[PDB]
Amino acid sequence: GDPFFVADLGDIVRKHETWKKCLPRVTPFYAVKCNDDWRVLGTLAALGTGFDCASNTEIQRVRGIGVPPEKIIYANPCKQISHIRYARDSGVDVMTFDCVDELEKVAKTHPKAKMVLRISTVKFGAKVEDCRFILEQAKKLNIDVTGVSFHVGSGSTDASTFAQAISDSRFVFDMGTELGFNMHILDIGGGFPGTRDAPLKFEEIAGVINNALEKHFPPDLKLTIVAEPGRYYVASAFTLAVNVIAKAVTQSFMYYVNDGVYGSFNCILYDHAVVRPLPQREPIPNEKLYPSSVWGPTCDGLDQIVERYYLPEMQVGEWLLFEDMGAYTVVGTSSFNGFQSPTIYYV
Amino acid sequence: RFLEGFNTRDALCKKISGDPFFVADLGDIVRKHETWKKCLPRVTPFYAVKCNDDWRVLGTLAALGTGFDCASNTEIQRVRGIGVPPEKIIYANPCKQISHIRYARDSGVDVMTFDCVDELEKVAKTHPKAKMVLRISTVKFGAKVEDCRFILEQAKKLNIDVTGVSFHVGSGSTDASTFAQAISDSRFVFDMGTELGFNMHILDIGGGFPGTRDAPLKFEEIAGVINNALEKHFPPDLKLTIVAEPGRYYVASAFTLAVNVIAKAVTPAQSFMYYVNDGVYGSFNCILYDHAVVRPLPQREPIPNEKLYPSSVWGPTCDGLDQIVERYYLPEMQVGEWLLFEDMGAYTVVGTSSFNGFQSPTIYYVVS
Ligand code: PXP
Ligand code: PXP
Repeated sequence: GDPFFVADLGDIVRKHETWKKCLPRVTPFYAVKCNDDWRVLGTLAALGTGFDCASNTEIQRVRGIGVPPEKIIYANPCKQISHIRYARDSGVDVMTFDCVDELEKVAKTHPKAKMVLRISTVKFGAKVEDCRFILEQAKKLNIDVTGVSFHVGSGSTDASTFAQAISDSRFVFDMGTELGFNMHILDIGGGFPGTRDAPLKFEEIAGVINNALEKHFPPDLKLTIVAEPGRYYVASAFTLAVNVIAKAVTQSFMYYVNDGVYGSFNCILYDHAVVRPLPQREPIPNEKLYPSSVWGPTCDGLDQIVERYYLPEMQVGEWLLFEDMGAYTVVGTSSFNGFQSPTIYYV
Repeated sequence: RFLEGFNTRDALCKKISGDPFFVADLGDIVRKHETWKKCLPRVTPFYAVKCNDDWRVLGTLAALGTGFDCASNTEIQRVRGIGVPPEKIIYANPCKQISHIRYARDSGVDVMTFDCVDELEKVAKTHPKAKMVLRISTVKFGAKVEDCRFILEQAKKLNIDVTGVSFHVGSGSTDASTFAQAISDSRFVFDMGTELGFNMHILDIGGGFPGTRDAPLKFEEIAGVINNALEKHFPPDLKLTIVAEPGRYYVASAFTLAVNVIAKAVTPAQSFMYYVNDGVYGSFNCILYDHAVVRPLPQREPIPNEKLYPSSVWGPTCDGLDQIVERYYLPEMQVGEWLLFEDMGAYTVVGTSSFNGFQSPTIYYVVS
């Protein structure tokens, strides 16, 4: 009675149809770090997306499935020197950076790279006020700076963050052109919601992006607008089924399932994730709900998935389901306590 | 995969000539065991493999004569695979998947733990001749002492062979008095078992013993309080065996992580940001899961009167949460140089993922 994922790949197809409708000017480069499953990456490749890779291993994974290097962006601003050499031999030329020290590595290791200055919206992002000096030094290093990127992140309450980021990008775009650079790529990053229970919808985020785009980056055959969505594509696609392996009573209950914070639910710690346990059995009308906690299978007392969510009395052998579990779930798991990661089945 | 050199800090400098790597002083583990036999001579250590399940670590411990606390089928197969008999294994997971109990049974492992009646209903159907150890509370695990009578009554009805009591204080103890109260409580439950007809002969005092120098509550003080409590409540007797489940005690100071500075960024107050090729998705997952605080230490020789700047250390990953140190005073470093993190053997190599396609570091071994 092991745990398992059900990934509906048709959900990915619908997400992309909605992307083309809402953001027709923006070519999506899927952030593979989000979910690097083969059937996910094949479905996206077939739908025609690019791919945002952050390491030599992710480049190897997408190149292995026949994706050409021009559909890959190496969007890690701080790259190990060996990793840059590897990308250069795979034909991947587009890479990000956010400081001059990164350009010193690139001038030694991959001088013909098309470099995209990532700006801040504190780990990553060159402050706008440092950007002039960065680009001046790039000219001294003979770097082909070809664009600007930013990343708003998933924690956007107000869509106005996208608008200001795009306005700031235009200011850096114009600086680049003033210094003789071939500025032709805007990369608007990720952070787009992938779930139906999101407060800031995708549809209004897109409206704010498109109005800012028409203002600051009016249509032009020279300009290519690009993005780096991760969770948007895969979040609602995966559903996790977990077996209740133990039970305890105190009214309240305590359920232990065979997957937790070391496995698929590492999203709780690493990705600010909140989840909702759903009984897989048909709900009987008017059955009472008690306040209940759910726990992973490890020793650790930190291995808790839910604190007090109102569930009906369950039994050992029954299953709980977690919807919206495809983003940053099958990628951050470990083999702690010796427990195995759930097998993925596809619809 | 072994390495030249007297001590740990010598062996690091030899190999450097740029993936991250561990250097594991297996002789540190030997000195931890010697200290254990001296400070807790009545207590047989069953090492908690979940802490560091490395092959060489397990083999070193088995040869020193320790048992092994296993929490799953995978960990049991791993210790049985290196020539450890089923008697030297305790299956100290109180909430076990039915299929995992079935696996322990067929492997010879009979001692398991439990903290409630539902767990016994499982054991009756699947492993009815298991020697069961009632884990008591010191909110995740542990039967409250007030529930223990009712639990052992139900255990009589299920014909369970209850043979002992266990507890777990945990590493977050500022006062050794938790151990003395747990041992008294353990005696109370021990007497209830004997009263109800059970053959109570095992006391299991859990883990939580410090494995580092910079721990405030010292090992020697903890062991002192435990032995006073044991002499009081569990006086020496040939039928009684006392057992513990140390994890971090044995391996915490045995591992040293060597990481490479793969990037830098300056801010002219003058601060530096270092990016290294290991982070919170790899070896420093201990920061999120284990409340770990780490000190970065340049491997290069410290030149006299050299300037120190406030510095952050970040992982290689592509997440704003992947930060190893927020603010620590280090000399100006350069891309290509190395940073060392001592005391990195406990809950590091076991909680790792390959997020962003970054590989976990290789382990190399020094044998003092
Ligand atoms: C990760 O934060 C990340 C992404 C993907 O973010 P979403 O999964 O919220 O869409 C995209 N680009 C960069 C640079 C990231 O770090
Ligand atoms: C894990 O917390 C655990 C141990 C090992 O603890 P230490 O590494 O702090 O010594 C021992 N017993 C149990 C039941 C644990 O859950």
